[PDB]
Amino acid sequence: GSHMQDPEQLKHCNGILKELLSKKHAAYAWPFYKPVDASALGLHDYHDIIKHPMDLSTVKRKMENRDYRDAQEFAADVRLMFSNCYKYNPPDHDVVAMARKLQDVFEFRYAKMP
Amino acid sequence: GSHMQDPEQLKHCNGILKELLSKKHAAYAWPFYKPVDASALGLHDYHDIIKHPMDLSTVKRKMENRDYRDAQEFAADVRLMFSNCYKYNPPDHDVVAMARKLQDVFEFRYAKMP
Ligand SMILES: Cn1c(=O)c2[nH]cnc2n(C)c1=O
Ligand SMILES: Cn1c(=O)c2[nH]cnc2n(C)c1=O
Ligand SMILES: Cn1c(=O)c2[nH]cnc2n(C)c1=O
Ligand SMILES: Cn1c(=O)c2[nH]cnc2n(C)c1=O
Repeated sequence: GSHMQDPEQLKHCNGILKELLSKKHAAYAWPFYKPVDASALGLHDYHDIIKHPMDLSTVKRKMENRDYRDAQEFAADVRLMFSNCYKYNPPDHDVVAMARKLQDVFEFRYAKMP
Repeated sequence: GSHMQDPEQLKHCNGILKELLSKKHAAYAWPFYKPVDASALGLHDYHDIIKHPMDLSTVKRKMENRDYRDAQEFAADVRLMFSNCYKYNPPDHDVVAMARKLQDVFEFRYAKMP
């Protein structure tokens, strides 16, 4: 059920999303900008292992289209994106190191929800 | 709607929970074992800042009582527990360092969901 706080909480989510896409974090956010192109990257098992792909451009489209009804729905998609990275790649992969840094940005600001 | 995979996914969640409570992680998991006793700790603003407290003993009770209907519901509570820590405490607090380590244990194993 919609709560009167949902629009303002979704604005905070949109602010987080803008930050995740901003130049400040680009050195470690770039793998998450667009859907994994598994074939182009030679990751021919990606879609067998990752049944629910997610990336920031998809989160952005869903925000713009008002798909997310509350902050929790938005956060679940962002976390799914990171979990897919942790599931698919070995834990010492540089993309995992980047995911952990970007997820720290996300989690600490999401925790500051007004 | 319940899916036939939900019992086995909740068993994986229960395994994660058991690991989070195990001696292997006790050096950094202990702050999360029981509800924050705000008055006893002198944290007299805790319940003004944290509107939804969560801790591992509460997650355990909810698992034992079949409160969680799927893995996503379980994960949201575990993540709420960590987010409360990130919200309430300064980011250099030792309890935050412990939360980040325990959350890494959680996220990497949750990502290995069968
Ligand atoms: C360093 N780096 C890369 O190595 C890379 N590869 C693809 N986009 C990239 N971007 C945006 C980037 O900043
Ligand atoms: C998200 N992601 C991955 O998980 C990954 N694994 C290997 N290359 C990868 N690339 C380029 C990527 O963007
Ligand atoms: C080190 N340490 C502590 O400092 C502590 N304080 C309360 N429980 C505690 N436990 C279980 C612990 O291991
Ligand atoms: C979870 N948590 C906290 O967030 C915290 N902040 C200060 N002491 C704290 N303690 C003992 C604690 O258990």
